[PDB]
Amino acid sequence: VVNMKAKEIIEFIETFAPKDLAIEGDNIGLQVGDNLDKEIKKLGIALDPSLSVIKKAEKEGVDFLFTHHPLLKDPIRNFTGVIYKKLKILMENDIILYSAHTNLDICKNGLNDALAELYNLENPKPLYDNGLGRVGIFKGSFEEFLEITKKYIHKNPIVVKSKEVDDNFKLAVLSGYGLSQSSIKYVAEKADVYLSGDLTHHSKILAEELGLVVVDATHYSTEVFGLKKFKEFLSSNLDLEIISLDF
Amino acid sequence: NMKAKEIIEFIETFAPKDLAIEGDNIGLQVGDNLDKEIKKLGIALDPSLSVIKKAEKEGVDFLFTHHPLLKDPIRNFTGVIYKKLKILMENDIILYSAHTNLDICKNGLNDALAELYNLENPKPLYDNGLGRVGIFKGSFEEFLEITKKYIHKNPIVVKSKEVDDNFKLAVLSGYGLSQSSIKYVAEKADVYLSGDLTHHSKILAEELGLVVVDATHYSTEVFGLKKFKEFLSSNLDLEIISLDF
Amino acid sequence: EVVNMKAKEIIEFIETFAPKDLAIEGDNIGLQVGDNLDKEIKKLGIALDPSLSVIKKAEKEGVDFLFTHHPLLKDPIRNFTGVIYKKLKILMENDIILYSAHTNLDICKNGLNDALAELYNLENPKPLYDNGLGRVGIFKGSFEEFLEITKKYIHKNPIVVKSKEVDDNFKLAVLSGYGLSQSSIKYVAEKADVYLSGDLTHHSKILAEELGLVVVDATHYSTEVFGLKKFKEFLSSNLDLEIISLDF
Amino acid sequence: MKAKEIIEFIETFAPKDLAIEGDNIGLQVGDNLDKEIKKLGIALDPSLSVIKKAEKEGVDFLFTHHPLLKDPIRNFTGVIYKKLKILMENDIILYSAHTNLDICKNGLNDALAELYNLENPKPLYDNGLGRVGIFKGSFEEFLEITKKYIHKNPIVVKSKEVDDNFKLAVLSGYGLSQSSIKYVAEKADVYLSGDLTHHSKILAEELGLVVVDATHYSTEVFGLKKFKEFLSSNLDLEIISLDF
Amino acid sequence: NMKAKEIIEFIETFAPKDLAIEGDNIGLQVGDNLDKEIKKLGIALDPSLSVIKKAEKEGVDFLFTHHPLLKDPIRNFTGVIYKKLKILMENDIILYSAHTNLDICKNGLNDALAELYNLENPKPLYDNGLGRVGIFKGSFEEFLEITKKYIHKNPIVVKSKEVDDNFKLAVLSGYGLSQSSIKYVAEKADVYLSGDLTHHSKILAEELGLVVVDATHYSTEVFGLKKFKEFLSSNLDLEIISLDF
Amino acid sequence: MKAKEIIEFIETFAPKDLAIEGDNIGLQVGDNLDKEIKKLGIALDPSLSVIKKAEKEGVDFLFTHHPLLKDPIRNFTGVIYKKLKILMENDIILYSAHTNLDICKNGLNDALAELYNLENPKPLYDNGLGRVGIFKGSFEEFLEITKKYIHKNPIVVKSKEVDDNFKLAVLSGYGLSQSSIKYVAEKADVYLSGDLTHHSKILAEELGLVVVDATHYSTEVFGLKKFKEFLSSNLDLEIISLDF
Ligand SMILES: [Fe+2]
Ligand SMILES: [Fe+2]
Ligand SMILES: [Fe+2]
Ligand SMILES: [Fe+2]
Ligand SMILES: [Fe+2]
Ligand SMILES: [Fe+2]
Ligand SMILES: [Fe+2]
Ligand SMILES: [Fe+2]
Ligand SMILES: [Fe+2]
Ligand SMILES: [Fe+2]
Ligand SMILES: [Fe+2]
Ligand SMILES: [Fe+2]
Repeated sequence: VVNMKAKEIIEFIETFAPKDLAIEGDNIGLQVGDNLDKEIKKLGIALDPSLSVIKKAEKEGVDFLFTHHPLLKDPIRNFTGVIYKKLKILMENDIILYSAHTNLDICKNGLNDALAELYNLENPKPLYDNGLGRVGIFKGSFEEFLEITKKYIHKNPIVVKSKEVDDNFKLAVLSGYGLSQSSIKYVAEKADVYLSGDLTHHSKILAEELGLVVVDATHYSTEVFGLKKFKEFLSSNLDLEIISLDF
Repeated sequence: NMKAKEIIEFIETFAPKDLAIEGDNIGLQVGDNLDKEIKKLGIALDPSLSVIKKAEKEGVDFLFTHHPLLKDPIRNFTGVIYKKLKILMENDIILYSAHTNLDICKNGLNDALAELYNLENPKPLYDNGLGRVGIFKGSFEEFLEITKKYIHKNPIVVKSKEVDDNFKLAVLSGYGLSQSSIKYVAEKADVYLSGDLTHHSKILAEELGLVVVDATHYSTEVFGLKKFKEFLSSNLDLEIISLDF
Repeated sequence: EVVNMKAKEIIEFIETFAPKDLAIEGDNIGLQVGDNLDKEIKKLGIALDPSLSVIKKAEKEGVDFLFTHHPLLKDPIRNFTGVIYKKLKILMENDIILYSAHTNLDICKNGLNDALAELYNLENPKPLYDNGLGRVGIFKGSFEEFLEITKKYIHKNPIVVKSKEVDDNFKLAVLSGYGLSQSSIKYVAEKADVYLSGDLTHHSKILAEELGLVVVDATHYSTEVFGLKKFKEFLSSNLDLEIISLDF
Repeated sequence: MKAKEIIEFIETFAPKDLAIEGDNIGLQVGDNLDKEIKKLGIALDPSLSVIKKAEKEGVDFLFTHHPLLKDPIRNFTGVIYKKLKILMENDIILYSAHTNLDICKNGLNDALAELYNLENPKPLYDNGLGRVGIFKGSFEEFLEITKKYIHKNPIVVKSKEVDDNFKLAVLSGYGLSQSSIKYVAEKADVYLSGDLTHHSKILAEELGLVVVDATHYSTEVFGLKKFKEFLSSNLDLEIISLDF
Repeated sequence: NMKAKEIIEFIETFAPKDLAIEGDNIGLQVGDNLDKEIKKLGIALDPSLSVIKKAEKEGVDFLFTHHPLLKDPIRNFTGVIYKKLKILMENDIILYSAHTNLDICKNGLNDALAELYNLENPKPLYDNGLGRVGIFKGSFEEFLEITKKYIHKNPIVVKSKEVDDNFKLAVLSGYGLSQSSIKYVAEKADVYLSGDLTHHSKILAEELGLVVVDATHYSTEVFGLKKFKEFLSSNLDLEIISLDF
Repeated sequence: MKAKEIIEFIETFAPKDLAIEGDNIGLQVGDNLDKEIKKLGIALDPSLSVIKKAEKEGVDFLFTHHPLLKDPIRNFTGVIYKKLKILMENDIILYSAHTNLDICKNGLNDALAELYNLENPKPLYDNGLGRVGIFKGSFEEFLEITKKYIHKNPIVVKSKEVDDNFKLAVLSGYGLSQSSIKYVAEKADVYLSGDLTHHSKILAEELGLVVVDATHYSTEVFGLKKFKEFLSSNLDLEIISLDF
């Protein structure tokens, strides 16, 4: 166990998930920070750079805060309320905030590959062109798929049973939010079952009409699974204390 | 009997089309002759394929839905939209929608929720006219039981903070739980009741200390829709059924 | 010798002649109205326009596959009333498939523009635009031998904007349908002496006069129907299938 | 009289605020508006031949209905070079009243409305274009008036039979776009305008709207002649027409 | 013994935020609690790094700047903006801005210039209400003498034409010498007083025969800012200093 | 020589494809390019007085660095009227090589780079504007070269102390925008350009970038004079300068 500098953590992460992989206009990289020669005693991993995560980072003496989601998607020019409180804590404690978003989704053994491997997808391919998600054939019954889901991801997934599903069906997976109306239409042409998160009403109705079976294992869980794999990957390779904050 | 235009004038008297949010696809969805004579009106939340199939089966002549058939325009007619239009057209079933104009109007879907909780001194939540906000004269757990009894028995409760009696309560029928809505409503109420909660919105409400209650998109509208159906039945000499509720 | 075909077989044959990739950007080609393409087809109807009367005539003649050059809609819609209601009703209750080959039929080999280029026997023909619309080449003859061919085979009374005297062996551009927009006039003025197309309007006439471009309006309809008949003769020769024309 | 005084007279008759948004009305080409004007020319189009003819007739003030340019430019070659050259070396002022002349009272559309003696006339569009009203007569008395005063051989799209005392809409110039056909079909039995094209013809047939194309040129020149005679009556000034 | 609400309310009384040009980033720039108690107010033209550093050294808790901290929004916090927010946040210094609303308001930055030259019948130069234009009751050389004495000792003068006495003078505090501004003002005045002249604007002014006087962006605003500072000091029981002037 | 031959020579030296964006380069005003040329005039700006001077000196081919118009127009009044009238009545060709003259080799930026003899010079931006390199010397010999050859009273924003053998970036014309300051601050210690404004000054101070404003005019005229000497050396043609 040893102290690392900020650059060295960043180059290691960017080796695993190159910034080249992020879809256009994704706010990846350094979120908050100035000096990358800052010395790091404690790396914190989180899904969200939420207020309570940042408070907890300060309480636990985190020096480098890694989050999957960027601090801001839409840019701002006034600093009040919640964003004031978050930046104040990060700045007063001089805590570095860094994010790997879609580049962590897409890269090999990333969040989507983690799901694809979990379901042991036969000859998996990118679901989208950019290329988010994985699609392939699940060599098993629908109910062995659900049991794997319940065991490793979320024990109470929402199932939109739009049609009967035969063994050896085509399965698409997308970590996080993949259940938009436009996504449903697209995936309906490519798979029998769609595993993702953040189901809403209109998407549910749409999936039923198209006969696409949708499984909502929550936005949180479908990502945290991969994040745990990512956290174990860092711990094995870096001589550095690493904790998780919101999982 | 009664003609289709006569059904439309009644609805548009209650919920004028001008009340609708800009570019909301309200009004006649599918139909040609409005002097068509109507013996059986059907009410639905969604103009879904199964709703439309069920309408044909039940001999519905006028299909009223809260949601429009299409939000985004199209120029090809294949797959699901082909089947839906084929059924409606071959049977000459009129499809008509009152969307946000039904949300906003007096005694509409939001007012229905506002009355249920008996909100003291109610006001529109947004300026365009969506949602209601007011004081709930009671404890948080009397609010929750009313929710469980009349709306949805298993609402997701994001308990961002302790809630004292006589708190500010905002209600929005349908989809009111976007990130933009959370930020806006956090400044106007202590508790926000709506539908279609997603992760980022949940996190955001927690940061802002807004208590959010997701009683589902479906249920928070169907409540008002049932009231609307009873209103139509009281005033129109016409067989009226509900299709997806 | 006369036989029923499935819709997909007809579509694949047409797309062999006029591949869908040949169509210019955002052109609404392909399946307009229909669902099941294993539908069996006894009667193919060809039309220029998917007009209300064309569709009525298709239903009256028991057409099962309706091919039109123009798409049903250029601009998308989200309400279905009036005329579009009547057209979709007829097509759907009768399960008539509506399918379109638009600019891909204009551009392809032996397509609508090639038909014109071939008619006028254009020496060393080239595409008029880069996307692939129109043909331009040398007309090996006088201007009035050009006019007589036009009057005999395309339209008996074409509008001629005589912007200048035209010498023999002139450059002739052809564009089936609507090629007489102001931007088109300016562009073609740099590439040809005479421009044969359809749908002339006032400002375009004035503009052609200023540039000295001779414009011949043989109508939108006729400059396309000529090629469409060739296309219909092509289908009739290759498919054992009853094929009629509806608006020509 | 000076150019500004002529301009002020025209803008009294057709105020510039009446023009639909982004219509390129007003001074097209010119510098000194205190210049004194000895010969005014009226034209439909500021075409090359119109401008050449203006210089030949010694016109110093050229009024056109259509603006010189709709689309702005930043290079000066070819035809636009020649037109600006002729106007500038001879100090000929080019001025346009476009849709404001269409919309204004006794303007181009009103001229048509008065010609057909439309009973209880109203503007066809909300912005101010076109007139619609009832024609107190048969369809063929409408045609006879058209053939006598506007165009001897108008294209008639007879989409349906027309009863006496029908609703007649008029729009001088180009009113036969697809969007216009759809809109006017809800307001009239017969539509008189110009510049018919194929798809618009088909659309009118489907909707049962009877369309009469008396050409873009003729439906405007009629009003322009009225406008020219109006100027001649009020201004002590030599006034000629150039393309009509 | 004054809190932030009261200072902000006072400023917005003088220069209402509604007077600001559309999408002008006025108001609270950096801050959270406005019940914070304020004993030392700092006034600055620019919220620059050195201004903010100087604010910390002088123990300023409320920092007022004419220019907003950011015009273009950002979503990353590194480099210079990191340093600035860090200083403001750990010291809990409130940053608040009155920009174009201070330019336009009565007795604001533009009116300050108009009074200085004693413009007869002054009127707003633009429709949004930036700048003042009126007649200068004097010669051009009395105008320059007032300029050199009170604004800037050596202003750039683009003498595009001779200027007669009792000429029309337009003034705009800050940056008013854009090419479009030159075209517009050329039609309304003989002489244009502003700041931040660039080449193309100089050339354009010469062609149009508009005499332009560049008394710098800095000086034409600081003049009004000094009036504003003295106004605050007269009305507020509070230590008030200037930072970059 | 014919006009096309001159254009062809210039475009050999500064190819039009080198220009950034839809930069309004090339033929500004003119029609016949088989015109034979009696006097070529070179100017920085196609200003009214430059054009007046061109007509006075009997220039028939007017070359300017800046285009006549950046934004397109559809009305021809006031100043643009006066400029076009003079050019058209005298049949004077107006032609511009703008950013293609900035970017090309031995162009305006290379001229500055050579003046300061930048060791190992490179393009400042990716499109190819400006040059950056090492100035083998102290800051005050950089200033002494600036005051003697470019402008006697340059504005110096001394954001920090400058060591010998520092990185110097040059951009002829307007390179002192806020976005440019931010970009260059990461690539150089000293930035030599023109058209400094307040916000850019403040920004340079925060970033520690030393900015030297030797005016928009002078930083380009330096290169333009070299370009004029090049044309004079290669073309048998009377060549004068108009605004420098
Ligand atoms: Fe996510
Ligand atoms: Fe993700
Ligand atoms: Fe809804
Ligand atoms: Fe709703
Ligand atoms: Fe066509
Ligand atoms: Fe075509
Ligand atoms: Fe017209
Ligand atoms: Fe007109
Ligand atoms: Fe300013
Ligand atoms: Fe200002
Ligand atoms: Fe330059
Ligand atoms: Fe320049």
